[PDB]
Amino acid sequence: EYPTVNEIPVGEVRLYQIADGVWSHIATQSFDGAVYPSNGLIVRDGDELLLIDTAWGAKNTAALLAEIEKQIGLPVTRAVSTHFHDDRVGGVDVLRAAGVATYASPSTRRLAEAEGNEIPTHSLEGLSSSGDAVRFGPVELFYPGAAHSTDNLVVYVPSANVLYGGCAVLELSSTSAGNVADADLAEWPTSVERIQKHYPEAEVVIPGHGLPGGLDLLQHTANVVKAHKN
Ligand code: NA
Ligand code: NA
Ligand SMILES: [Zn+2]
Repeated sequence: EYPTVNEIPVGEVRLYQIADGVWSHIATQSFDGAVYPSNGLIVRDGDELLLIDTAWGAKNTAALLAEIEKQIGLPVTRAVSTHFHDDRVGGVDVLRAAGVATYASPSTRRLAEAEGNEIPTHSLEGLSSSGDAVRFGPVELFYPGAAHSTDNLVVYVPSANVLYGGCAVLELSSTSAGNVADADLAEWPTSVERIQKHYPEAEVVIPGHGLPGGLDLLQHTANVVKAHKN
């Protein structure tokens, strides 16, 4: 019953409970004439919530906050963007205006600025080298190395064994790595291997787009990217 574009009209947001205090948020995007669902994460921390990634753009992200208040009824106090592309930082201004403290690595913030995208307010230090990990409220942030982008982060929820990969992880039904304009195809399989090695106890893996599954999404991702590199 994980929602797809056939269940979410363009511009709508849904939540899906993955585990106690862990949800994905799913929003249908329209981009370059294609329509597709994008995932992010919500994690409970006491009586507050941590948000991972926006819903792409001001209107979608406002709709996300509305859906969270309806379904969960706890305030979002902090948000993290997993890389600099407009789909993951677009909407940060809505978050910030709503009182959410927004975060990203310094690399993500620089790249977003240089692109003319919205820029998270706060820097996350300690994530500049492959294998680097930092605790942030109820999650661990991990920099696996360059993959979909050079700055991409993944997020682990230790209490629930849930890994959110952002666009560095592909769904099982995927046959291509998607937009690779800012990707490092040579490094990406190695970066996935770091994730595999560091989180061998992950039970649920959530890709940037599409259906969650188990740890096999990681090996599948490496395989697709390697086959792409042809
Ligand atoms: Na969109
Ligand atoms: Na962008
Ligand atoms: Zn991207």
